[PDB]
Amino acid sequence: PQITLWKRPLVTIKIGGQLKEALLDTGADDTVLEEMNLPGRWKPKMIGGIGGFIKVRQYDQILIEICGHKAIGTVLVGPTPVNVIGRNLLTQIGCTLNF
Amino acid sequence: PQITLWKRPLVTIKIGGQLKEALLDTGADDTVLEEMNLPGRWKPKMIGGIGGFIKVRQYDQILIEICGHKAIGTVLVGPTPVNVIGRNLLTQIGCTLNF
Ligand SMILES: CC(C)CN(C[C@@H](O)[C@H](Cc1ccccc1)NC(=O)O[C@H]1CO[C@H]2OCC[C@H]21)S(=O)(=O)c1ccc2ncsc2c1
Repeated sequence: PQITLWKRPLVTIKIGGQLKEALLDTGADDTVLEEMNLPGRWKPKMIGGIGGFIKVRQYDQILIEICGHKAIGTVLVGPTPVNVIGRNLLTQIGCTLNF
Repeated sequence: PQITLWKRPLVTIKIGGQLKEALLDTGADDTVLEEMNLPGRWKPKMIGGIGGFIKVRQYDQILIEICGHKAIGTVLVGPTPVNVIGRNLLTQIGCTLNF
């Protein structure tokens, strides 16, 4: 689809078999989701945003469907203010900016 | 133009007589620019993201040219690590997400 930006670009995602809402975020290198339970192993990591750094659990090679498009990649889980879909998965679903 | 997301979507902007690099950021409600000494009145604001909040100065009706496309709107100035072009201006240059 073509998504205009007068509203937040929020979409439904499926991860771990659960549905969630997430923000298509071209300013995010990585995908960061709010606290949740995810199966499989993970490694602790740090990520920095506009306000500083937070601790996150890094899950590798996670299946995640974004607005009907499938991706498999790294997902960070931690105290983010909003579920954000970052460029590591936006590229997988073929997302571009156009003007 | 069409901008793929393999790398950060950095573009050249012109604001306050200065050229700068900034992110086309669909995850940003507002536009947030690195510290710069703009003239005119402003009002304080707090914006939150990953890591917490930062204090910024809100300037209204600021002229900003984004990759050759003129716009005018609210610009927030503060200790952000990156120049961020938010949705308030992306809509003005006709920017969409497409996949
Ligand atoms: C978190 C989202 C919802 C909101 N942000 C926008 C998002 O694109 C930020 C932009 C950014 C900030 C600092 C350095 C690089 C890029 N990216 C981000 O945090 O990415 C994380 C995850 O991947 C990593 O790569 C990049 C950094 C890591 S924001 O900056 O906090 C914001 C902007 C306007 C605004 N107006 C009212 S609130 C408000 C809040």
